[PDB]
Amino acid sequence: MELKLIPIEKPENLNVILGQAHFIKTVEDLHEALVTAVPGIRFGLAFSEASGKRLVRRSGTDEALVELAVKNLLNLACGHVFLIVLGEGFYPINVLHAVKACPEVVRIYAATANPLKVVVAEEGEQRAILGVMDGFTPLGVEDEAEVAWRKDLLRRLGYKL
Amino acid sequence: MELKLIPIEKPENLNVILGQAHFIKTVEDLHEALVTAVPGIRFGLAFSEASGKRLVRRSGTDEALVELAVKNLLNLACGHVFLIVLGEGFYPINVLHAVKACPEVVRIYAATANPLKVVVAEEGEQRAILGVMDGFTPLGVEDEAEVAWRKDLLRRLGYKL
Amino acid sequence: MELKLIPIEKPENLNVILGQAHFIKTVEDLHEALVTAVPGIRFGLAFSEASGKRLVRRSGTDEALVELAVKNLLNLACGHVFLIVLGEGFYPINVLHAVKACPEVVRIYAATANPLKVVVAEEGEQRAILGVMDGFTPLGVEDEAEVAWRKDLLRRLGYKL
Amino acid sequence: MELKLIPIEKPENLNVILGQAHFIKTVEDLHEALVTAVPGIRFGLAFSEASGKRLVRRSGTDEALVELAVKNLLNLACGHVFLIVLGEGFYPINVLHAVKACPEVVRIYAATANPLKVVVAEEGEQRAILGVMDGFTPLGVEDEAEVAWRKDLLRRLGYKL
Amino acid sequence: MELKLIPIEKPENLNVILGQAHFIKTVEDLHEALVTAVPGIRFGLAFSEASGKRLVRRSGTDEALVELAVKNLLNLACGHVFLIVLGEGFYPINVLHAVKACPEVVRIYAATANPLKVVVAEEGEQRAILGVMDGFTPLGVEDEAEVAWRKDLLRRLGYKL
Amino acid sequence: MELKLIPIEKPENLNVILGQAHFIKTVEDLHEALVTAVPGIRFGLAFSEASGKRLVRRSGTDEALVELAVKNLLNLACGHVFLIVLGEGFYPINVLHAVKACPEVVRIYAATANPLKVVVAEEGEQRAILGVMDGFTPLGVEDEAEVAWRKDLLRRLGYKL
Repeated sequence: MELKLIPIEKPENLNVILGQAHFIKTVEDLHEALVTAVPGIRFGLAFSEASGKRLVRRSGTDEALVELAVKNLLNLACGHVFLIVLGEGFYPINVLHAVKACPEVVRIYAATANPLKVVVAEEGEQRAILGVMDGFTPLGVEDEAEVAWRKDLLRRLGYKL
Repeated sequence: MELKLIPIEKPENLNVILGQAHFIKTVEDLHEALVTAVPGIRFGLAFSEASGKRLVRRSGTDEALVELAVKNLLNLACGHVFLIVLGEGFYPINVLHAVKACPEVVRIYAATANPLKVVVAEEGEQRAILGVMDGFTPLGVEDEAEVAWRKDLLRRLGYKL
Repeated sequence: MELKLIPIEKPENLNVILGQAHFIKTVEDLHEALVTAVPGIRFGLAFSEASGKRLVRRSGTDEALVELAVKNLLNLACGHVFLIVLGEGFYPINVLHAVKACPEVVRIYAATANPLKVVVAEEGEQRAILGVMDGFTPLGVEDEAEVAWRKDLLRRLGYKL
Repeated sequence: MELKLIPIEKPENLNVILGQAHFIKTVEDLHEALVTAVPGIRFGLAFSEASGKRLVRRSGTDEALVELAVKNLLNLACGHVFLIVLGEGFYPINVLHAVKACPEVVRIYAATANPLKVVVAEEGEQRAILGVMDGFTPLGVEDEAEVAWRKDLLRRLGYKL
Repeated sequence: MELKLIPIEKPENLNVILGQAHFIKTVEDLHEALVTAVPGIRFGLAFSEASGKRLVRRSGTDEALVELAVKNLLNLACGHVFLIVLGEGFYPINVLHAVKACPEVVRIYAATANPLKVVVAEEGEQRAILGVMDGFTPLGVEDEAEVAWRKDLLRRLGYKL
Repeated sequence: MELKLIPIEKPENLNVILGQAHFIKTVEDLHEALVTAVPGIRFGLAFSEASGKRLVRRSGTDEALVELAVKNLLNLACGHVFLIVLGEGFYPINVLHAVKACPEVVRIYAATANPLKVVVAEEGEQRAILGVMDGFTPLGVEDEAEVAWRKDLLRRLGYKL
């Protein structure tokens, strides 16, 4: 067995959702969950079939995003992993409810717009995702000014009243 | 600390759901969640108590399946992990909702019928599940003909109209 | 890349919930989810901002609980990880529903009162949580007397009728 | 405006789920939710399109059940109401989660195997479901022997341990 | 058929949750859901069995509250209705998630601390809950000072930051 | 007591969600749930406070939509009812998950883009919503050609593959 670190290649600030699913119906169900959750949502979805034909499956509403999802899943090469790439202006908070609720979804490793690397283990014709390096290590702790800043930020973004 | 690879023993046609929980009530709650979700469901369930007597706990509607869940948990030897072995014809899409919603369940590592191996870390009398190798690596990417084939499959199975 | 084992410090009787989220709104949303779930709940919450100023963000009801959450999270030093430390008498089964449903929450690594150690991977200015050592390995399998004990236990605690 | 009482007819041992939804996608979504929840489930589903051509829509896995669902819905004649008739051995507790979570479902009026009558208000070419007469009025309050009886029943059925 | 207006008897300091369920397991499941949601919760639960012996079923952690729940159900006399009376300091927001998710629960008519009256329709030995008069009619529309106050109130109570 | 029929004012290109909630936190919680669910969502929200100041509370991202929601609630005058008016292009299927999950939300009466009327009961200074006339009665049942039509429609719309 060997460990590897695989960076996810994507434009800066682009949001992705990396998870684990099962059953071929994962593709149609997640595509449907996403378009039902947000009108006009632009995304790309890829799912790594882990048996039978063992083909990476894809679906989406934006070819640029579908390409990113597929190419990255080919690099990861992990059975049953899925990757959703969201277009600009679309966020994981808008759709995580639908991903979590999908009957084929088992778990979600990460949802983020930060640079990310995936820790994987490999043995024979199998690979496992061990974790995700999401963004960077902390540089300190917020002071009163920073506490006021994040509270105020959410109000200006329209997320808090 | 040492890293180990533990294969999960199970008949190829059976599905297993491996996860993390806490509190002894995990056993009765999951058993109840399963029988409430699917009528006549056959399964075996085991939970690894991580303190006190530190005993593997089990419950089920099929003795052979219960034994299989317990045997695998003894090999995994990870505190607070649980394993459900579903009988033939019962699938994770039928019950993941109930497992996800169980108050004691923290997360699910895998739900699958594919060959499964678990990466674990060990230190002293403690073990951690780091990830799972679920099925195999991708052999390629589907083309439109294959997309048509998987759509056809779901309609023939009655999952899509 | 290097693997490390990080122990969690806290009184024996306190429960902690360790997970992965994203977006700064994680703090207010989780704080609100907790106080909405249980009246008079006491806790400390910390979230590791993984971009920008990269500051650990915190919120809570008692200074001692907040210190525990922040102190441990700083030791873990993993982007987008969050840690909730529950005060005496408040349990994960009481609030996991609200944590799982939080739109910023991606997954939960562990919920426990047992001694806990976290397996992490580090590369440059990034770290990833690979897994958790929750409590200890199993010493055996429950027999009939122990099955009876755990069933009776739940009735005496008032969790089962 | 006038009030009417509409009986819902079905085989004594079968369960019906009567609710309110919207959007034509209600039919395929509920059919899929049902077959995904329970393997081999037999049911009949009907939905009353409230605008456009105003046609009762239907789908299912059993002709007799689909016919029953449509006939009952035609008698109800209420825009956006849906009715599911479950085959023998399939219960609302097995599928309510999926009906509740369906994006088109607004609410559920009843889920029962009891004699059922629906109170409706009518005005012009519009009708509203005001409530349901589900079974009969109480004849008294259980004493402890009856408590013991209902507890024993659930243990005999395998719903409680 | 006749319409009746039935006032709910409840101390001004208590909250109630009135809903519709089915199957005898409603009693143990809802009691379990409440005690799992909030530690030390005080409540009374009653459920109107609508077939068989047709007995009001009861369970709870406070005898006075259980009796009040039963008294109200005897007055309402509606098949399959359930009533939870919450003790002082325990609120519906703390437990509605568990009530909504209970597999036997079909819907919830009301959750409130306000004076409540139930509109019912009666025909033979059957009754239907048509709606609830929850509190009083509006006296106007909030101005900016009132918006500011309702926001400040939630911050002083600790529900918002 | 008297029954009344109250029409809901709603331009044809808009959708509404009418429901029942409780507690003043309903306003901020629902507004937050909506903006977290869909980016840039345009809506108006009104809530009929049924205690204390008894004011129709208002919040939203579009002044005209907010005013429409408020106007309708002044006409309905039912304690604890809430109304969300969605701007053109935003649909109930996009947000019902968030409304259902809101801790203050008890139930949803209707979600629709069709003409709506509300049946209400009035006694003293209280009113109860008894039901909703959502759209119209059925004109018939779909035949095979119409089934084919509704299936085709969803594929053209991109909701089904």
